[PDB]
Amino acid sequence: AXVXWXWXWXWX
Amino acid sequence: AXVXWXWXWXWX
Amino acid sequence: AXVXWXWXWXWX
Amino acid sequence: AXVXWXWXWXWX
Repeated sequence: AXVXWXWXWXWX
Repeated sequence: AXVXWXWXWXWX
Repeated sequence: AXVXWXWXWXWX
Repeated sequence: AXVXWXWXWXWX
């Protein structure tokens, strides 16, 4: 469901 | 390739 | 974007 | 896991 586990890299 | 566009949410 | 390269198997 | 729900379209 995209490319990676979340969005970008890290939170914030 | 995962779940989201990167890893987590945002950089850092 | 899903689970597999298309929808089902082949072109039926 | 790919691009679509299976491999192709249907069951051909």
